[PDB]
Amino acid sequence: SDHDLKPNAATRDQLNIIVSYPPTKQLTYEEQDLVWKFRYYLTNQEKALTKFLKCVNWDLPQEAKQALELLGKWKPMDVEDSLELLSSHYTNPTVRRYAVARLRQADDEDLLMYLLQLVQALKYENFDDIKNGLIDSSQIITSPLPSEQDLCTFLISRACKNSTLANYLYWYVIVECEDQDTQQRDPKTHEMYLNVMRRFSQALLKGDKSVRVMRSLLAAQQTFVDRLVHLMKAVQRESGNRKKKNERLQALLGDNEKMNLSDVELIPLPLEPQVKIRGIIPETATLFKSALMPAQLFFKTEDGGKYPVIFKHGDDLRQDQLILQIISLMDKLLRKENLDLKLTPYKVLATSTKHGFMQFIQSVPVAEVLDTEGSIQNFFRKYAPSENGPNGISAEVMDTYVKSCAGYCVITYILGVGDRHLDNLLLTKTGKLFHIDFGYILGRDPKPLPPPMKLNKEMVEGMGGTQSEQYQEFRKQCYTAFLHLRRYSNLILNLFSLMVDANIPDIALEPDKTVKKVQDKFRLDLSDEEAVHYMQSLIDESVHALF
Ligand SMILES: Oc1cccc(-c2nc(N3CCOCC3)c3sccc3n2)c1
Ligand SMILES: [Cl-]
Ligand SMILES: [Cl-]
Repeated sequence: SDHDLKPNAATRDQLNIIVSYPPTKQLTYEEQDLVWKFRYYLTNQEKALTKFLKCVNWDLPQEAKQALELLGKWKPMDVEDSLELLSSHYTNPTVRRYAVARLRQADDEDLLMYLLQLVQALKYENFDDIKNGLIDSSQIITSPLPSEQDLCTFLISRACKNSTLANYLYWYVIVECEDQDTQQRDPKTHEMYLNVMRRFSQALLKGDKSVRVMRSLLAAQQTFVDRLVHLMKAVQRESGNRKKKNERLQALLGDNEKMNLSDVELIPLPLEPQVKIRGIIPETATLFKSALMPAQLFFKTEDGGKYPVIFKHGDDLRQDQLILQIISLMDKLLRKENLDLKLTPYKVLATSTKHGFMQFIQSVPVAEVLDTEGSIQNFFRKYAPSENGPNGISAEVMDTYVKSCAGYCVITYILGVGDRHLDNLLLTKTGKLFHIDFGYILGRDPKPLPPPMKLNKEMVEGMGGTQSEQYQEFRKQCYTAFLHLRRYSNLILNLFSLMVDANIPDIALEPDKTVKKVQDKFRLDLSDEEAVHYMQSLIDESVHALF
């Protein structure tokens, strides 16, 4: 009978094909029947488990009960794979608790790489269960009352043992609580996120000194942000020119008795909680010349250093927050494969749907380089000369430039980043090239029929042109980066599957086609050799057009 079945050669080949499918591939009924039929054989293969859970007819109490028996005996699946089980497709509680049990084995560092997506996955959990575990959401943490695991319980549990996790959990959830589209369209989901914040507060107050200190520092952050938002509103309300608005900004910031933003108790920076701040430096704060006049603010740190940020008001940072979170992931995966491409995954954090922070990286827009110095090479010559270096430039700086160009050319191609011009391409004096301002992703562009590979002429000239050694190395780094990221297609696709219901504009336009737009870029229909030539074709087609 079914438990004694062992598959012949032909059937093994078919099973390996099914098991190798991406996580998004809908299995046909024939595939489902075959995986069910050889379920006891497949218990030995951790990778077959997600396929098995998609072949069960859960409506039949017979199979359901047997499937859970097999789930418990199955060779434990990898952390990366468990993320599939938290998507909207799975409602069975025992399956969803299994996924969490797998996440429990992850280190905190990996857990932090996936956290933004895990907070979105709370939408697919049981709302009643979250509520039964127990209102202006921003006042929960600031209004303490005196004196197996589901996903909510897990994340709160890990947040209590890790202040960096706690910080991102707090701010990610507060933005979901504050989201007015969710309030207006999905009231239940809004309620659930309130209840999560109430559970989180509750657990923090139940805990030992360690945890209760954490809670009072989140409150200190929340009220600091509230006070800074109040100050930005005051600055904009006041008509008058940019010089006048700067003067008002610096005066309000210099009045600590009123606004209390220039001397605080070494609280964690929400943008980067590892940086502890004394306050904002009044006399150096100024507004950018742009429609929404965000501010550049220098925070004084515990060691007496300065950490510059951009604070934006009246703008939704969540699409940019998602892209920089994924770039950060992609950079970590490449580094784990011993490939450091000198990328610049600057921090972005939404403190609401209407405001947030970004890390200010010292750099010059390529347009300004062209305007002041004429070319990327002249810029490197001026600020990093070297008599015997390539084209009179320091070898380290050129090495960094070639790698960062390649890294970004492959990453912006995978993420489908549009609206690329010389004011959103930035450069440092150490040779790092990077992208900012991701308001167009996943194939969207303000123009029609945009080129798939976003490489321009001044980038190529920076490498010394198409006949240089630098250009040959650029190509190699591009195709090598592409093959590496393809090996992590499952993780990356699984994470995007958890974003399909987020209110991110370029996802919300076509939620159901979102994952495929990423998946197509990997060209998983091609072998590694073929994918290398496809990438070379992408570079050749772009460079030919440019000249
Ligand atoms: O991800 C977005 C979305 C919208 C705007 C911006 C952004 N970032 C900047 N950065 C951030 C990195 O440090 C270097 C300067 C700068 S500078 C002058 C404008 C500007 N704009 C980034
Ligand atoms: Cl299910
Ligand atoms: Cl400025």
